[PDB]
Amino acid sequence: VVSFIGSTENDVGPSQGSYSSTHAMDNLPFVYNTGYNIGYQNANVWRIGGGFCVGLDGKVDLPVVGSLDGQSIYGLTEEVGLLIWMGDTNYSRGTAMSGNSWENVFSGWCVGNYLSTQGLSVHVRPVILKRNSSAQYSVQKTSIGSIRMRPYNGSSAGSVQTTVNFSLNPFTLNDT
Ligand SMILES: CC(=O)N[C@H]1[C@H](O[C@H]2[C@@H](O)[C@H](O)[C@@H](CO)O[C@H]2O)O[C@H](CO)[C@@H](O)[C@@H]1O
Ligand code: NI
Repeated sequence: VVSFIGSTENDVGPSQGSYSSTHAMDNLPFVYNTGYNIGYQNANVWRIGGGFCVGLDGKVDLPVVGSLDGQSIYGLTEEVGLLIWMGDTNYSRGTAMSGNSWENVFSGWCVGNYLSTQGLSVHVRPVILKRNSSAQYSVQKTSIGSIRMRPYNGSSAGSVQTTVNFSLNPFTLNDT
């Protein structure tokens, strides 16, 4: 079966992270490719065992202000939005998020007759929407959304906690 073993509120990105870019923000919107640097990752959010089957759904609560290659650009301020990925523990397995409804972000797996864990990951990349004369862009603490576990194939959470939340740590972007 399954148990919750992670934290309910989770911060994405390092407190007061500084993200600079040498590319020219020539055409907007401009994506800051900060890789997986602005993220949260935890291999052990639920413990599971004995044929248990679980995937992950994700939801972004930020307003959609556009899209980039079919993925929603979620707005933070008039100047800065975000591309968002949520999914299984590995950052590389992140699912690009669109819209504001619950979306399947990890197809899932079944644990055999052993005990193991289900984890998750969230990462984002800043997007320059509107220019700033200072060439510096600031964002304060902000709620992003949530991820929940999805028991399937008979399995069920029961009264176990299903959902965790994510907050963006404030950061500053330097247009270098
Ligand atoms: C890696 C970890 O600590 N937990 C993973 C989990 O991994 C399992 C199993 O799937 C994997 O085959 C073996 C290594 O060969 O390790 C076990 O512990 O896999 C799930 C789904 O990918 C992750 O959510 C979890 O973080
Ligand atoms: Ni380039």
